Amino acid sequence: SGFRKMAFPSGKVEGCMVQVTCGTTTLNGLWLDDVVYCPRHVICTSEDMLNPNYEDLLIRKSNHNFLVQAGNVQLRVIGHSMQNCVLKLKVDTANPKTPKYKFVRIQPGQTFSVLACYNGSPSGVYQCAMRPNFTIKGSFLNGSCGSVGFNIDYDCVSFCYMHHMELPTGVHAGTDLEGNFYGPFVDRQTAQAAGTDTTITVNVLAWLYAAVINGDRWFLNRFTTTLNDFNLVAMKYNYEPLTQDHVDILGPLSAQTGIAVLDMCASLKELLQNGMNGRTILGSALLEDEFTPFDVVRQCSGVT
Amino acid sequence: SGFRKMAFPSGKVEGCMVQVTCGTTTLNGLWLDDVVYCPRHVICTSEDMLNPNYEDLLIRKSNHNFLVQAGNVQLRVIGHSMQNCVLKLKVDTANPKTPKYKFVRIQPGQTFSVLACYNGSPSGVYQCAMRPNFTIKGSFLNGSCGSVGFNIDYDCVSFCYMHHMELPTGVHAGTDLEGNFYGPFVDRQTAQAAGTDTTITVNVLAWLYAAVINGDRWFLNRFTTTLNDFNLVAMKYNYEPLTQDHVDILGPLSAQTGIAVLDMCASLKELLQNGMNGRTILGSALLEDEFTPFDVVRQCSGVT
Ligand SMILES: CC(C)N(C)c1ncnc2c1cnn2C
Ligand SMILES: CC(C)N(C)c1ncnc2c1cnn2C
Ligand SMILES: CC(C)N(C)c1ncnc2c1cnn2C
Ligand SMILES: CC(C)N(C)c1ncnc2c1cnn2C
Repeated sequence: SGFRKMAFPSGKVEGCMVQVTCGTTTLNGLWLDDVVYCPRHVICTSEDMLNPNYEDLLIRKSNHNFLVQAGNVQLRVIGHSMQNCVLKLKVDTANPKTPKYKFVRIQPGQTFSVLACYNGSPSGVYQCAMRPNFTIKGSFLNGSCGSVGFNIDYDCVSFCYMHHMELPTGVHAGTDLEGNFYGPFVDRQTAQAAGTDTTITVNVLAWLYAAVINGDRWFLNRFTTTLNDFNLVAMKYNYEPLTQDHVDILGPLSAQTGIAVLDMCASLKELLQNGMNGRTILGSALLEDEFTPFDVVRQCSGVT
Repeated sequence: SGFRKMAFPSGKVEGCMVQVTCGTTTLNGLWLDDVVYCPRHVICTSEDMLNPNYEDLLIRKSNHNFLVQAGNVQLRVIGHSMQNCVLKLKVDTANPKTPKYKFVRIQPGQTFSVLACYNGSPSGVYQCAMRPNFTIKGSFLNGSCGSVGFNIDYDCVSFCYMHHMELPTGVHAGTDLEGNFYGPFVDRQTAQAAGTDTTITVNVLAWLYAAVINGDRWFLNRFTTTLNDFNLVAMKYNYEPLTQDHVDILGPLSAQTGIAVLDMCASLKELLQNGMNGRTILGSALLEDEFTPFDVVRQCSGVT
């Protein structure tokens, strides 16, 4: 029993983190096989970031200008290329700790673990969600760029995020491992404002199922609702619309608990309308939306 | 910017987890040098746990009855002994991945990372605090016993917790790595109820400093207080008394922010008396107490 915001064990990813330095800029790279992946803004000064021409800046860079260090050992860079907003530095040594891996582009509402790193060295691990406005709410200081987000399926690491940018409102933007930003963000120090940070309704419902499984039940009520009625209330509270696809995904939790998805939606509707009245659910005073239904099943079943 | 509930990177600990089986009971062990540490209740049936005589039960166990598996490889048990509530299984192979390590007994209010494991295999990592009633609020299913809690100082792992027990109220009890329970708990399936789960005041204050550093400032007010006045209010709200030692520990955060510790205590006093009025601090609707002052400085400074 108990339900915690849980990250994947980080060891497989710790074995991939390296330091990348270009001139005066140091950040993190991801070493998989004989390629190191890092934000292309490693080539920029803070001055450059106001209006960078990355193709032009990259002409002035040679393989020997990219200093790649794996622990206290230097890697030899034998090639470099820009793909979207990442650089791929080809090194002469395959990472001997390369796990089975995939690159995946996740959807808003999907969760992942972040291994926050500085100078190629892991500092901490935490659990994030891709927000509906394609920001993440991370913990990233100067030097954390190139830190990655991932999921693990048994022994395969699915890398889904690389950290690039903090917006002026202190939320974070980054790319998949093909270098494509999530959402509309760019690697330039400019006016970029995030849209509405809506609540991931299907994840809240999953977490309410987790609450019932773990004995927090006070919010269960005598009501039901319909998707259309629920969505009228969701929309008023800046919740994502619930779809039949979401209902289908919640089916296993519904089955485990015997609480129909639409009955849980009616519980959630009352919590939105009435608030918590000073009560807590799984140690939270707000409705938690960074657990997916898969997360809840995984954690409630003890998957390794 | 941003402030997250962050665990230590788990890799050094992942390299120490093994499976221990005795008869029909499987749980986790910690393999350091040529010793595997596990809960002594591995030797119990669920029936045994009602009123176990561990010395008597252990007489019926030989080295060959303890099955220790490290990944898919069996370890040879060449000795076993009981120390308090843990078994030490001596194996014929030193763990080649043994990190620098220490065993430490932590104080209530100290935080640590837990690597939740099943069948010797890591499932997730999360951040815990030793509660003032010497329980922890973890996420532990059947099979998670022997999962460990730790801190890391650069390259040295300080192991502070091993999971033994869930109480009927769904909170958790365990031991240090010398096998001594935190608090009054015992490894028997009996009436054990936790005392008051008071709030760790010094940690709340640290987190309010983290909030100011990260731009959440709405709760700062025009007031100050004294330790004695603050403590009259703390006591009413089941907060731990704040001591001058706590004030001294908060000095670096006070210096960084320019907010006197007693001024932050007056902010906290108003939050206790007035509530959050539907507002949030660092994405929380309650006052978070599982960050120590050291945690806040570490995360705000990017220590690896
Ligand atoms: C970085 C993105 C484009 N990649 C490759 C992917 N994104 C989403 N689903 C995927 C892949 C690859 N396979 N599958 C099933
Ligand atoms: C209650 C019905 C009529 N409403 C408005 C909606 N229901 C489901 N998905 C929706 C909406 C609006 N946008 N999207 C994507
Ligand atoms: C398991 C407990 C008794 N151990 C050994 C410790 N507990 C607290 N502080 C400690 C140690 C060892 N050194 N230091 C400074
Ligand atoms: C305001 C004063 C008189 N009170 C009661 C206290 N102040 C500091 N530490 C305390 C207490 C009570 N217990 N403990 C450990």
